[PDB]
Amino acid sequence: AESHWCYEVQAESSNYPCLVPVKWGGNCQKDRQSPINIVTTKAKVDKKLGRFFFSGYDKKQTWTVQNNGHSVMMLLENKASISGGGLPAPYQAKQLHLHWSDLPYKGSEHSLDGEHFAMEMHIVHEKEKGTSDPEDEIAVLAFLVEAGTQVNEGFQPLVEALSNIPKPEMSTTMAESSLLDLLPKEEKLRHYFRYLGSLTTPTCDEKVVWTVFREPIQLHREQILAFSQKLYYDKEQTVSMKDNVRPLQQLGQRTVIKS
Ligand SMILES: CC1(C)O[C@@H]2[C@@H](CO[C@@]3(COS(N)(=O)=O)OC(C)(C)O[C@@H]23)O1
Ligand SMILES: [Zn+2]
Repeated sequence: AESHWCYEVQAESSNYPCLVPVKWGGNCQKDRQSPINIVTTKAKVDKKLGRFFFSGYDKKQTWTVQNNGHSVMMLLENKASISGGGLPAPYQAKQLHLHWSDLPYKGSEHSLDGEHFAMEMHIVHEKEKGTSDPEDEIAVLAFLVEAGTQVNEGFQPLVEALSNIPKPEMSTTMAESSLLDLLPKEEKLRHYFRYLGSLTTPTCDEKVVWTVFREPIQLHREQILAFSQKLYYDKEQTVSMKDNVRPLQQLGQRTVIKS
């Protein structure tokens, strides 16, 4: 590759050359990529997709959050884990990060019936393997964020932290908060979509079991705008961080299922 990967917005907003998504190397040009559009009525119900069990999601922690130049990322350090959800094993939580724009009708990586949401939050987990790498080594939990006028109090520790990490490779410590503070009510997480795909940044490894929850997180417009207002892609602060979103990939021969 002849330069570092970037999102489209970065190449459009700066004169410094970088590799846009359609030009990404690694496995990014293979045929089981993510994100995708999900046609909700065409996803077949699979009875074996039961409720998720969250561990360590309720416990208050002071999380480390950092700007890695592509997004903001909470380091979960195996301090939380998941099971159920039609998953073959329990999975350990590694990180939480987001993708967003500054318009209410875009910012999500996945789309539901052709609608993008204002943001998409990803909680990345790793498989507890046995003896006997796989297509489902990583489980990413995806939550869509809808913009409105409801102040989401649970997001406030994260939103306030953002001022402190404007430039890449900066780290800060969030005020006391839980993962559940960031999510819809647990009982509303029974309905989700499931498919097999890839990581959405290079090298786009095809090792992800995806879950996209039907229920949106409600965040105030100004809490969403805090992300593009407070963060930058570069140490020079010439390009505000937003549209950190990979364009949609074809489902191809794959199947999307739902609980
Ligand atoms: C903050 C951001 C965007 O997310 C981090 C890191 C590199 O890319 C990721 C993307 O994970 S994803 N979007 O497929 O859930 O892939 C890994 C390596 C799992 O870490 C993710 O930058
Ligand atoms: Zn992501």
